[PDB]
Amino acid sequence: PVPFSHCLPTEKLQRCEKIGEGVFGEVFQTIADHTPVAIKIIAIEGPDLVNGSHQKTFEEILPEIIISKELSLLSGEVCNRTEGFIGLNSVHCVQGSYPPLLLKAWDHYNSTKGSANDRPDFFKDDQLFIVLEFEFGGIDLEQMRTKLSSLATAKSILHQLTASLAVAEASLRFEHRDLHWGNVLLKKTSLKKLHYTLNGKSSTIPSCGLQVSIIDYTLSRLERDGIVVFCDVSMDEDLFTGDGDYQFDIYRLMKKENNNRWGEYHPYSNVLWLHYLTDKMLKQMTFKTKCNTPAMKQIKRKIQEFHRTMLNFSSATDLLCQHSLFK
Ligand SMILES: Nc1ncnc2c1ccn2[C@@H]1O[C@H](CO)[C@@H](O)[C@H]1O
Repeated sequence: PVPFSHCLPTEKLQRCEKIGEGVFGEVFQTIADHTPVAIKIIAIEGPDLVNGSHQKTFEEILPEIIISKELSLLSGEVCNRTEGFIGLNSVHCVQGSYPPLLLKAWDHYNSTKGSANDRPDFFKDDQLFIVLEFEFGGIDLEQMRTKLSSLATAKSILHQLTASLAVAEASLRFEHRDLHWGNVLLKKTSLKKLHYTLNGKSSTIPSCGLQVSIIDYTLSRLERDGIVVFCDVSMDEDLFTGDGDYQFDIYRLMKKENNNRWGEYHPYSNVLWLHYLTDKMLKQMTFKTKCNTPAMKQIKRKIQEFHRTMLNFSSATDLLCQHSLFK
Protein backbone atom coordinates (compact mmCIF):
# COMPACT_ATOMS: atom_id res chain seq x y z
CA PRO A 1 0.00 0.00 0.00
CA VAL A 2 0.89 3.69 -0.63
CA PRO A 3 0.15 6.88 1.37
CA PHE A 4 -2.74 9.06 0.38
CA SER A 5 -0.21 11.60 -0.94
CA HIS A 6 0.66 9.18 -3.79
CA CYS A 7 -2.88 9.57 -5.29
CA LEU A 8 -3.61 12.98 -3.93
CA PRO A 9 -0.49 15.09 -3.98
CA THR A 10 -0.87 18.42 -2.25
CA GLU A 11 -2.36 20.53 -5.03
CA LYS A 12 -4.77 17.76 -6.04
CA LEU A 13 -5.80 17.24 -2.42
CA GLN A 14 -6.30 21.01 -1.94
CA ARG A 15 -8.68 21.07 -4.90
CA CYS A 16 -10.89 18.19 -3.62
CA GLU A 17 -14.56 18.99 -3.15
CA LYS A 18 -17.00 16.31 -1.99
CA ILE A 19 -19.63 15.45 -4.64
CA GLY A 20 -21.33 12.27 -3.45
CA GLU A 21 -21.61 9.48 -0.93
CA GLY A 22 -23.21 6.25 0.03
CA VAL A 23 -22.87 3.54 2.65
CA PHE A 24 -19.85 2.46 0.60
CA GLY A 25 -17.84 5.60 1.27
CA GLU A 26 -17.10 8.94 -0.28
CA VAL A 27 -16.74 10.58 -3.70
CA PHE A 28 -14.67 13.74 -4.29
CA GLN A 29 -14.03 15.82 -7.41
CA THR A 30 -10.62 17.27 -8.05
CA ILE A 31 -8.57 18.47 -11.00
CA ALA A 32 -5.22 17.56 -12.49
CA ASP A 33 -3.79 18.54 -15.84
CA HIS A 34 -6.72 20.93 -16.21
CA THR A 35 -9.16 18.00 -16.20
CA PRO A 36 -11.71 17.13 -13.56
CA VAL A 37 -11.71 13.64 -12.05
CA ALA A 38 -13.82 11.78 -9.51
CA ILE A 39 -12.11 10.03 -6.64
CA LYS A 40 -14.02 7.22 -4.91
CA ILE A 41 -12.59 6.21 -1.52
CA ILE A 42 -13.64 2.93 0.13
CA ALA A 43 -12.38 1.70 3.55
CA ILE A 44 -11.42 -1.99 3.46
CA GLU A 45 -10.28 -4.80 5.73
CA GLY A 46 -10.89 -3.13 9.12
CA PRO A 47 -13.12 -4.07 12.02
CA ASP A 48 -14.98 -0.75 12.49
CA LEU A 49 -18.48 -0.24 11.25
CA VAL A 50 -18.48 2.51 8.63
CA ASN A 51 -21.79 4.22 7.94
CA GLY A 52 -23.45 1.42 9.89
CA SER A 53 -22.01 -1.48 7.79
CA HIS A 54 -18.95 -3.74 7.92
CA GLN A 55 -16.06 -2.92 5.62
CA LYS A 56 -15.50 -5.01 2.54
CA THR A 57 -12.41 -7.23 2.39
CA PHE A 58 -9.98 -6.88 -0.52
CA GLU A 59 -11.54 -10.03 -2.04
CA GLU A 60 -14.99 -8.40 -1.82
CA ILE A 61 -13.88 -5.15 -3.52
CA LEU A 62 -12.01 -6.91 -6.37
CA PRO A 63 -15.18 -7.48 -8.50
CA GLU A 64 -15.90 -3.74 -8.70
CA ILE A 65 -12.26 -3.06 -9.62
CA ILE A 66 -12.26 -5.70 -12.33
CA ILE A 67 -15.60 -4.63 -13.79
CA SER A 68 -14.66 -0.93 -13.73
CA LYS A 69 -11.59 -1.78 -15.81
CA GLU A 70 -13.44 -3.94 -18.33
CA LEU A 71 -16.18 -1.36 -18.90
CA SER A 72 -13.67 1.49 -19.22
CA LEU A 73 -11.80 -0.51 -21.84
CA LEU A 74 -14.90 -0.65 -24.06
CA SER A 75 -14.18 2.92 -25.16
CA GLY A 76 -11.13 1.65 -27.03
CA GLU A 77 -12.39 -1.61 -28.46
CA VAL A 78 -13.49 -2.28 -32.04
CA CYS A 79 -16.25 -4.87 -32.51
CA ASN A 80 -18.02 -3.89 -29.24
CA ARG A 81 -17.27 -0.24 -28.51
CA THR A 82 -18.99 2.32 -26.30
CA GLU A 83 -18.07 5.41 -24.30
CA GLY A 84 -21.25 5.08 -22.24
CA PHE A 85 -19.62 3.74 -19.11
CA ILE A 86 -17.02 5.78 -17.24
CA GLY A 87 -13.31 5.97 -17.67
CA LEU A 88 -11.10 4.40 -15.05
CA ASN A 89 -7.82 6.26 -14.64
CA SER A 90 -6.25 4.37 -11.76
CA VAL A 91 -6.78 2.18 -8.70
CA HIS A 92 -4.61 2.29 -5.58
CA CYS A 93 -4.53 0.62 -2.19
CA VAL A 94 -3.76 3.32 0.33
CA GLN A 95 -2.83 3.11 4.01
CA GLY A 96 -3.32 5.90 6.54
CA SER A 97 -5.71 8.00 8.54
CA TYR A 98 -8.14 10.15 6.57
CA PRO A 99 -6.46 13.29 5.17
CA PRO A 100 -7.41 16.44 7.11
CA LEU A 101 -8.01 18.23 3.78
CA LEU A 102 -10.59 15.58 2.82
CA LEU A 103 -12.26 15.96 6.22
CA LYS A 104 -12.51 19.71 5.50
CA ALA A 105 -14.25 18.91 2.18
CA TRP A 106 -16.45 16.35 3.94
CA ASP A 107 -17.52 18.96 6.46
CA HIS A 108 -18.37 21.55 3.85
CA TYR A 109 -20.70 19.07 2.11
CA ASN A 110 -22.28 18.15 5.46
CA SER A 111 -22.90 21.87 6.18
CA THR A 112 -24.45 22.60 2.77
CA LYS A 113 -26.13 19.42 1.49
CA GLY A 114 -26.14 17.24 4.61
CA SER A 115 -24.68 13.76 4.96
CA ALA A 116 -26.04 10.39 6.02
CA ASN A 117 -22.49 9.15 6.64
CA ASP A 118 -20.23 9.15 9.66
CA ARG A 119 -17.52 11.83 9.61
CA PRO A 120 -14.57 9.66 8.47
CA ASP A 121 -12.23 10.87 11.22
CA PHE A 122 -11.93 7.67 13.29
CA PHE A 123 -9.47 5.74 11.11
CA LYS A 124 -6.01 4.91 12.37
CA ASP A 125 -2.75 5.13 10.46
CA ASP A 126 -2.88 1.43 9.55
CA GLN A 127 -6.29 1.67 7.89
CA LEU A 128 -6.51 0.45 4.30
CA PHE A 129 -8.54 2.05 1.54
CA ILE A 130 -9.16 1.49 -2.12
CA VAL A 131 -8.94 4.76 -4.05
CA LEU A 132 -10.49 4.60 -7.53
CA GLU A 133 -9.87 7.56 -9.84
CA PHE A 134 -12.47 7.94 -12.59
CA GLU A 135 -13.32 10.28 -15.38
CA PHE A 136 -15.66 12.98 -14.08
CA GLY A 137 -18.96 11.97 -15.68
CA GLY A 138 -21.13 15.02 -15.01
CA ILE A 139 -24.20 15.30 -12.79
CA ASP A 140 -26.51 12.41 -11.89
CA LEU A 141 -29.98 12.11 -13.38
CA GLU A 142 -31.65 12.41 -9.92
CA GLN A 143 -29.93 15.83 -9.35
CA MET A 144 -31.01 16.79 -12.88
CA ARG A 145 -34.70 16.05 -12.12
CA THR A 146 -35.75 19.64 -12.95
CA LYS A 147 -32.90 20.63 -15.23
CA LEU A 148 -33.44 19.01 -18.63
CA SER A 149 -34.90 20.71 -21.66
CA SER A 150 -37.59 18.31 -22.90
CA LEU A 151 -38.59 14.70 -23.41
CA ALA A 152 -36.41 14.79 -26.56
CA THR A 153 -33.48 14.80 -24.16
CA ALA A 154 -35.04 11.87 -22.31
CA LYS A 155 -35.17 9.86 -25.54
CA SER A 156 -31.47 10.46 -26.19
CA ILE A 157 -30.66 9.42 -22.63
CA LEU A 158 -32.65 6.16 -22.89
CA HIS A 159 -31.08 5.41 -26.30
CA GLN A 160 -27.56 6.01 -24.94
CA LEU A 161 -28.20 3.83 -21.91
CA THR A 162 -29.70 1.01 -23.99
CA ALA A 163 -26.84 1.06 -26.50
CA SER A 164 -24.17 0.98 -23.77
CA LEU A 165 -25.80 -1.89 -21.99
CA ALA A 166 -26.20 -3.79 -25.28
CA VAL A 167 -22.51 -3.39 -26.13
CA ALA A 168 -21.56 -4.66 -22.66
CA GLU A 169 -24.00 -7.59 -22.96
CA ALA A 170 -22.42 -8.52 -26.26
CA SER A 171 -18.79 -8.29 -25.14
CA LEU A 172 -18.97 -9.22 -21.48
CA ARG A 173 -22.40 -10.78 -20.69
CA PHE A 174 -22.77 -7.75 -18.44
CA GLU A 175 -25.59 -6.90 -16.01
CA HIS A 176 -25.40 -3.63 -14.09
CA ARG A 177 -27.87 -4.75 -11.38
CA ASP A 178 -28.11 -1.38 -9.61
CA LEU A 179 -28.86 1.24 -12.27
CA HIS A 180 -30.83 3.66 -10.13
CA TRP A 181 -30.95 7.30 -11.24
CA GLY A 182 -27.99 8.28 -9.07
CA ASN A 183 -25.89 6.07 -11.38
CA VAL A 184 -26.76 7.81 -14.66
CA LEU A 185 -24.44 10.79 -15.22
CA LEU A 186 -25.03 13.59 -17.72
CA LYS A 187 -22.29 15.87 -19.16
CA LYS A 188 -22.55 18.53 -21.87
CA THR A 189 -21.08 17.57 -25.27
CA SER A 190 -20.56 19.63 -28.37
CA LEU A 191 -20.95 16.46 -30.46
CA LYS A 192 -24.26 16.27 -32.34
CA LYS A 193 -24.03 12.45 -32.68
CA LEU A 194 -22.46 9.81 -30.44
CA HIS A 195 -20.99 6.62 -31.85
CA TYR A 196 -21.09 2.97 -30.77
CA THR A 197 -20.30 -0.39 -32.37
CA LEU A 198 -22.28 -3.54 -31.58
CA ASN A 199 -20.91 -6.88 -32.87
CA GLY A 200 -19.02 -5.00 -35.58
CA LYS A 201 -21.94 -2.83 -36.77
CA SER A 202 -21.48 0.91 -36.04
CA SER A 203 -24.30 3.39 -35.54
CA THR A 204 -24.99 6.80 -34.06
CA ILE A 205 -27.27 8.40 -31.51
CA PRO A 206 -28.34 12.05 -31.58
CA SER A 207 -26.90 13.53 -28.38
CA CYS A 208 -29.33 16.40 -27.66
CA GLY A 209 -26.17 18.04 -26.24
CA LEU A 210 -25.52 15.43 -23.52
CA GLN A 211 -23.26 12.43 -23.09
CA VAL A 212 -24.44 9.75 -20.69
CA SER A 213 -22.14 7.72 -18.43
CA ILE A 214 -23.27 4.70 -16.41
CA ILE A 215 -21.39 4.35 -13.10
CA ASP A 216 -21.09 2.23 -9.95
CA TYR A 217 -20.43 -1.46 -10.53
CA THR A 218 -20.69 -2.65 -6.89
CA LEU A 219 -23.58 -5.09 -7.69
CA SER A 220 -22.60 -5.80 -11.30
CA ARG A 221 -21.85 -9.08 -13.06
CA LEU A 222 -19.89 -10.04 -16.15
CA GLU A 223 -17.80 -12.89 -17.50
CA ARG A 224 -14.86 -13.51 -19.77
CA ASP A 225 -14.00 -17.00 -21.02
CA GLY A 226 -16.42 -18.58 -18.55
CA ILE A 227 -14.95 -16.86 -15.52
CA VAL A 228 -17.79 -14.97 -13.81
CA VAL A 229 -17.22 -11.86 -11.67
CA PHE A 230 -20.19 -10.78 -9.56
CA CYS A 231 -21.62 -9.82 -6.17
CA ASP A 232 -23.39 -12.72 -4.51
CA VAL A 233 -26.38 -11.10 -2.76
CA SER A 234 -28.30 -14.43 -2.38
CA MET A 235 -28.17 -14.21 1.44
CA ASP A 236 -28.60 -10.42 1.70
CA GLU A 237 -31.75 -9.60 3.72
CA ASP A 238 -32.09 -5.86 3.39
CA LEU A 239 -31.56 -5.53 -0.39
CA PHE A 240 -34.97 -7.10 -1.12
CA THR A 241 -37.04 -5.37 1.59
CA GLY A 242 -37.06 -1.72 0.45
CA ASP A 243 -40.22 0.25 -0.33
CA GLY A 244 -41.34 3.72 -1.47
CA ASP A 245 -39.76 3.68 -4.94
CA TYR A 246 -39.96 1.35 -7.91
CA GLN A 247 -36.17 1.02 -7.43
CA PHE A 248 -36.81 -1.39 -4.58
CA ASP A 249 -39.16 -3.54 -6.63
CA ILE A 250 -36.37 -3.98 -9.19
CA TYR A 251 -34.22 -5.86 -6.66
CA ARG A 252 -37.18 -8.23 -6.02
CA LEU A 253 -37.88 -8.64 -9.75
CA MET A 254 -34.21 -9.47 -10.42
CA LYS A 255 -34.32 -12.15 -7.71
CA LYS A 256 -37.52 -13.58 -9.29
CA GLU A 257 -35.87 -13.61 -12.76
CA ASN A 258 -32.70 -15.37 -11.61
CA ASN A 259 -34.18 -17.68 -8.96
CA ASN A 260 -31.71 -16.11 -6.49
CA ARG A 261 -28.75 -17.51 -8.50
CA TRP A 262 -26.60 -14.36 -9.03
CA GLY A 263 -23.76 -16.03 -10.92
CA GLU A 264 -26.00 -16.83 -13.88
CA TYR A 265 -26.43 -14.47 -16.83
CA HIS A 266 -29.90 -12.87 -16.94
CA PRO A 267 -29.70 -9.80 -19.24
CA TYR A 268 -33.38 -9.20 -18.55
CA SER A 269 -32.14 -7.40 -15.42
CA ASN A 270 -30.83 -4.66 -17.75
CA VAL A 271 -34.33 -4.38 -19.26
CA LEU A 272 -35.80 -4.08 -15.73
CA TRP A 273 -33.45 -1.19 -14.91
CA LEU A 274 -34.19 0.46 -18.23
CA HIS A 275 -37.89 0.21 -17.39
CA TYR A 276 -37.27 1.79 -14.01
CA LEU A 277 -35.38 4.62 -15.72
CA THR A 278 -38.11 5.13 -18.35
CA ASP A 279 -40.60 5.23 -15.48
CA LYS A 280 -38.52 8.00 -13.82
CA MET A 281 -38.44 9.94 -17.10
CA LEU A 282 -42.27 9.85 -17.36
CA LYS A 283 -43.25 10.23 -13.73
CA GLN A 284 -40.57 12.08 -11.71
CA MET A 285 -38.47 14.09 -14.18
CA THR A 286 -39.91 17.49 -14.99
CA PHE A 287 -38.85 19.37 -18.12
CA LYS A 288 -38.37 23.04 -18.77
CA THR A 289 -40.41 22.80 -21.99
CA LYS A 290 -43.40 20.48 -22.16
CA CYS A 291 -44.26 18.81 -25.50
CA ASN A 292 -45.99 21.43 -27.83
CA THR A 293 -44.94 20.53 -31.39
CA PRO A 294 -46.35 17.56 -33.28
CA ALA A 295 -42.81 16.12 -33.43
CA MET A 296 -42.47 16.46 -29.60
CA LYS A 297 -45.91 15.10 -28.77
CA GLN A 298 -45.06 12.04 -30.95
CA ILE A 299 -41.79 11.67 -28.99
CA LYS A 300 -43.81 11.58 -25.71
CA ARG A 301 -46.20 8.96 -27.10
CA LYS A 302 -43.21 6.88 -28.27
CA ILE A 303 -41.58 6.94 -24.81
CA GLN A 304 -44.94 5.97 -23.27
CA GLU A 305 -45.16 3.10 -25.77
CA PHE A 306 -41.59 2.04 -24.82
CA HIS A 307 -42.60 2.00 -21.14
CA ARG A 308 -45.56 -0.31 -21.79
CA THR A 309 -43.77 -2.68 -24.24
CA MET A 310 -40.13 -2.91 -23.17
CA LEU A 311 -40.67 -5.58 -20.49
CA ASN A 312 -41.46 -7.98 -23.35
CA PHE A 313 -37.84 -7.82 -24.54
CA SER A 314 -35.15 -10.20 -23.36
CA SER A 315 -32.07 -7.94 -23.10
CA ALA A 316 -30.82 -4.42 -23.79
CA THR A 317 -29.47 -5.90 -27.08
CA ASP A 318 -33.03 -7.01 -28.05
CA LEU A 319 -34.36 -3.54 -27.17
CA LEU A 320 -31.71 -1.72 -29.16
CA CYS A 321 -31.97 -3.91 -32.22
CA GLN A 322 -35.75 -4.49 -32.29
CA HIS A 323 -37.62 -1.68 -30.48
CA SER A 324 -39.37 0.89 -32.65
CA LEU A 325 -38.21 3.76 -30.34
CA PHE A 326 -34.72 3.43 -31.82
CA LYS A 327 -35.69 3.23 -35.52
N1 LIG B 1 -17.31 9.26 -12.00
C1 LIG B 1 -18.13 10.12 -11.38
N2 LIG B 1 -18.29 11.34 -11.92
C2 LIG B 1 -19.14 12.18 -11.31
N3 LIG B 1 -19.90 11.97 -10.22
C3 LIG B 1 -19.72 10.74 -9.70
C4 LIG B 1 -18.85 9.75 -10.21
C5 LIG B 1 -18.96 8.62 -9.34
C6 LIG B 1 -19.86 8.94 -8.38
N4 LIG B 1 -20.33 10.23 -8.59
C7 LIG B 1 -21.34 10.92 -7.78
O1 LIG B 1 -21.37 10.34 -6.48
C8 LIG B 1 -22.67 9.75 -6.24
C9 LIG B 1 -22.52 8.48 -5.43
O2 LIG B 1 -21.90 7.42 -6.14
C10 LIG B 1 -23.28 9.57 -7.62
O3 LIG B 1 -24.71 9.46 -7.53
C11 LIG B 1 -22.76 10.81 -8.34
O4 LIG B 1 -23.46 12.01 -7.98
